Amino acid sequence: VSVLTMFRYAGWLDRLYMLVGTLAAIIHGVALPLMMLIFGDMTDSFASVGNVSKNSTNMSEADKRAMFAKLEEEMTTYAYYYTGIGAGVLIVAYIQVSFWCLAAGRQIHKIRQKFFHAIMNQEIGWFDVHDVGELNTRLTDDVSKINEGIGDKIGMFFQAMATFFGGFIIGFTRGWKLTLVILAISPVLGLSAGIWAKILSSFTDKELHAYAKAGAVAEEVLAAIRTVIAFGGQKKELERYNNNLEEAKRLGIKKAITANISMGAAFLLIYASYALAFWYGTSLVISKEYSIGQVLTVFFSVLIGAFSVGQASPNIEAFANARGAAYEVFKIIDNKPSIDSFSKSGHKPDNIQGNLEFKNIHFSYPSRKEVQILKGLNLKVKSGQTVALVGNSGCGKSTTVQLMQRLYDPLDGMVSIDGQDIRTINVRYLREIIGVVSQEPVLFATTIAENIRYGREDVTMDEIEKAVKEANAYDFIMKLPHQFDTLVGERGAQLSGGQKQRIAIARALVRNPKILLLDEATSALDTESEAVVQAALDKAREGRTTIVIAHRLSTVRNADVIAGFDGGVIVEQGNHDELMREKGIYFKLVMTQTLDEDVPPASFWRILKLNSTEWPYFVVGIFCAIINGGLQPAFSVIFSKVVGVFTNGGPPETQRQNSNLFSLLFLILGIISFITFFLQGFTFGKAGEILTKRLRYMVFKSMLRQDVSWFDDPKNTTGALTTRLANDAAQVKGATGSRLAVIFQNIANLGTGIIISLIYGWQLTLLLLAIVPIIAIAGVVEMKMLSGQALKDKKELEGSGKIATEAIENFRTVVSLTREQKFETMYAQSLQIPYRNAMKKAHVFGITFSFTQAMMYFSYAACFRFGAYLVTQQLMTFENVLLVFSAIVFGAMAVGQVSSFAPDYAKATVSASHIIRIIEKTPEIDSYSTQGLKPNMLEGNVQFSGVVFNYPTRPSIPVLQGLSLEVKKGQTLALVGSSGCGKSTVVQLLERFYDPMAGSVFLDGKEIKQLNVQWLRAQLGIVSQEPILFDCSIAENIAYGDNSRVVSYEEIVRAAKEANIHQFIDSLPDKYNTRVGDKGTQLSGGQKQRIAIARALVRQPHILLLDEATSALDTESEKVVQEALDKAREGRTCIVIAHRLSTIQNADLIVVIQNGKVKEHGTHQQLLAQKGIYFSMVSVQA
Repeated sequence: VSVLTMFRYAGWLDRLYMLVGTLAAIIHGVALPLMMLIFGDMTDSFASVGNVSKNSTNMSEADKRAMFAKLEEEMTTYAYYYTGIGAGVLIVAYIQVSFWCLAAGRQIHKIRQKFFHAIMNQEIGWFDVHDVGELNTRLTDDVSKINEGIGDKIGMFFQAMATFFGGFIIGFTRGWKLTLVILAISPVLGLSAGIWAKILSSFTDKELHAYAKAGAVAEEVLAAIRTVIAFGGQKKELERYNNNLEEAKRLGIKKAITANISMGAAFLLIYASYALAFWYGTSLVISKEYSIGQVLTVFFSVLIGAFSVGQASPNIEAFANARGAAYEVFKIIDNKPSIDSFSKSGHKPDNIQGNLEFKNIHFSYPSRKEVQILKGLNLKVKSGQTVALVGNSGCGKSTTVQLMQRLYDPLDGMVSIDGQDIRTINVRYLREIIGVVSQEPVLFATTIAENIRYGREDVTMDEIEKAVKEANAYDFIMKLPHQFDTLVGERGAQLSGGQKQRIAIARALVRNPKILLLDEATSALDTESEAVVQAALDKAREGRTTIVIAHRLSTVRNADVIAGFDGGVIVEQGNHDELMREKGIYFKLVMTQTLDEDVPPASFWRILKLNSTEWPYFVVGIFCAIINGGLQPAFSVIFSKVVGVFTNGGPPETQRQNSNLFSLLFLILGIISFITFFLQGFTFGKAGEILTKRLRYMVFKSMLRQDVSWFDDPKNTTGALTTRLANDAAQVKGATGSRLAVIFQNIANLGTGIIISLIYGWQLTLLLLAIVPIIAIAGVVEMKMLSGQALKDKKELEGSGKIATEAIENFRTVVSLTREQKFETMYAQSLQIPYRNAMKKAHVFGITFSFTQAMMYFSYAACFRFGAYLVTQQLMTFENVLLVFSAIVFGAMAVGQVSSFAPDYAKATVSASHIIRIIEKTPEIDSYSTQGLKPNMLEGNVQFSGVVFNYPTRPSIPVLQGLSLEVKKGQTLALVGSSGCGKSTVVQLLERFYDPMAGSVFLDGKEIKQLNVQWLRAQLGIVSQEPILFDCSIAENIAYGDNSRVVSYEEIVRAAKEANIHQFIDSLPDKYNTRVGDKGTQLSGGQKQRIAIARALVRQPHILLLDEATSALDTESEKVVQEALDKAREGRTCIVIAHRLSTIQNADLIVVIQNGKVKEHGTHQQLLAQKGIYFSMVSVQA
């Protein structure tokens, strides 16, 4: 029902070809086991031939007769085999792909045209509800899924089952025993894969839990970067960040350890079962003689038949996820629930006029529970007149204008256009008789001529001319270049808003409506253009019956009748003078109103260079990958020898050889493969593991040892920094992971395959590699064209989608309604191009897959053809033919693994490129010397002379210009300024966060410019507005080690004693040992600040700095901190920039700073004697 038929709906001839393609899909899937049925038949005769060939040791020429005859007979069969299947698989392939396009093409185009139509046909509803953009976003993403759902995936789906159901048919008929054995190994292989999901999901969350700590430390620190710098607590965060990484790495290796155990064991159970299938498969031959090895190989193919089921599930998942998502929204997608608007029939008034009538209308907006904005209404406006409505709290008048256009059916009552109800008449016609001017105009992106043409489809520029000329819009447009053909670029913001609205009036003027609706058209506009547009409105009035709502009473003066609402409740009606006479609601208002990243530059091999530099030793891991590499072909070699000697060899000795090779297939793989895979995994695993440490180490420290506009004023963000730490280290981990993987398969194929390739007849080698690279490139060139079409497809619908998205985001198109079909008209022409392109890719995708399978039969052809014929012609052998199959599985593991790790090499390379350029850094200030920290430098007399400053934004109009100050030791230097900066900046420059553009600053008289960065920050009293508390023990919070300073219990006691935070310290559990409770969630600012104060006097700075410390606070908290602050200072130099001028009254030197320029400076009463900026500051303080 709703699930399937509509998903597939219509398509009369489409449905017919849909089955033809389906039909063609079956015989395609059927062909593959039939192709493998052939493999047994050729095996059978060749085996019978081999049995007599080893059986000779007497006659020779006899072996030259019959054995070659059968082979020649087989050569006769060979030709009809690849061809019979090849011509078959070629044709039906091109057919099954036409399903992917031709069926999908007409369906989607049918879906698109109705969907795009039904949306505009829902009318009011989208404004009533949902997302109106996020909605039309996902929905168009959903229709994209349909192409994946109704495409050849289904054709592929039937193909798989044909190999599945059709595959097992042949198996069971030719025996029921091997099936069961194969049926027995299915859950076991599913069991091992079950270990995987448990391991992956569990180990991911652990690592996530581990790096979360590393992430959390990086989280607050990078936010607290300004805090840590001043106090120089970097090296502690340094050590911790290494500690969390140490744990995150150990969970990493165990994941790798266990993973390799699973992946290793997973393949064991495959090869063991694979061996077990043969051992019981062989036993039915030697002592039994039922199978000649036909089905034995064929039952293996049933596993290949079983893998198609594994290939089937995604296609089902592709269909189902397409089905479910589409049909549920399909109910919304299609039809026209409508039934308040529609498009059609109804009554056409020819009366060419109508007195507007509103009668007892009770209405509510579709917000449901929201109260009725309008409860009852009575308004009747005579023809030719102009009625004015007004209000206060908002809307309720706007409702009356909205209902008149029948945009909302009233709950009770009726609105009568002319004498008749509005609900009888055709809506399309109604909209045309109603012009509407909204307060905020909108212009579609087109010429001004076209935006008017959107008002009425059939029109000529003469009417366009007369329209604007009467609307006085004909001035700015002429001066404007391109004239009427002038486009409106980048949506609607180009020109003056007043001109925009004026055009909208001209648009409504072409409409020549018999009703005119003005909603606050004059509102939200400059005073000058208002009078201009008003005149246009005035010239748009007097000729047409109208109703106007705005908040400008100047325009209401000339109205014939005014009606009060104030919330939508009707009260007064009549002429202006009559209203003012009442001195009512009207009169009352009148007098009252009188995050992305990744710059382009790449690595270019510097990766492995820096990697090996950071990778101290690992030659055992890769060498282990090599011995495992050459291990793979041995399997392909052993099995080749098994059936090889089984095919060519006599009845004697058959048991031992098969027995000997069977065990060999086990121990060479099962014993060794598990070892080497786990052996390498422990190596390259820990390799990537420790790389994750050193990198993130050498990054975060390279990040912390540099600030300088990467931190102070970056265009970046906290998330952007953390993101860098995550992806980069994770990617390069895969980069190295891709290295060993390739080298592993490299020797596995190139190295060993060649050795095997070398023992061929040298033509067989060439002929084989005349296939594999060609089919590889053929598979590659397909991938390019595939994405090439996919991208080109996305671009075409993009332009169509944008102009589509343009329409739905603009809901005002429905008030004119002229463009309803007109918009869908352009979309049709817009959608017409991908349609032909869909037809175009039908042929393109059709030929690609066809050619892909065309190389398949050609491969098996040349394999057995040349394996027969000339080789059959002279010295036909059991070898070199199965070695071809060996070279194939090497060609299969090459493309599969290499192309898989190809994009892994990509994102890593890019991510590595970022992390490399970042780690180069620009260390700037770390240690050096620059000064000797003289014993006479304690003092604290701070000099400022001719200091100018700007934070690193060049044309930012620097806040400091021509600034000079001075402060004596042991006294408070007060500071006060307007807002923002120059307050804060002064304190910042003393931290030497940024060296000023010009001038100099001195502390003992020594040059800060030439002073050591560290020691300058060794004595500082910095206290911010809202102090950031690191999550840790408050005791460890109270004491932040400046350099060597150990946590001192007796000291932090004095800290608490002075900071008056000892109150909380006295009581409460754990006392000093109390954690902040998840980012200090249990404490308020006053408490936090006391601790910050305690942090300051621990260091015992000779210089204290208070940046708006008491700015956020209240009541006793303000006084108790001030008590601490006052007691914190007066022993040493301090600078307070605080905005509290009531508590500044005790200060030694108060300084008035005007935007970089100190205006007045001196003691309070002295400045108080003066007048200027400062006295005003106190005057405004009240």
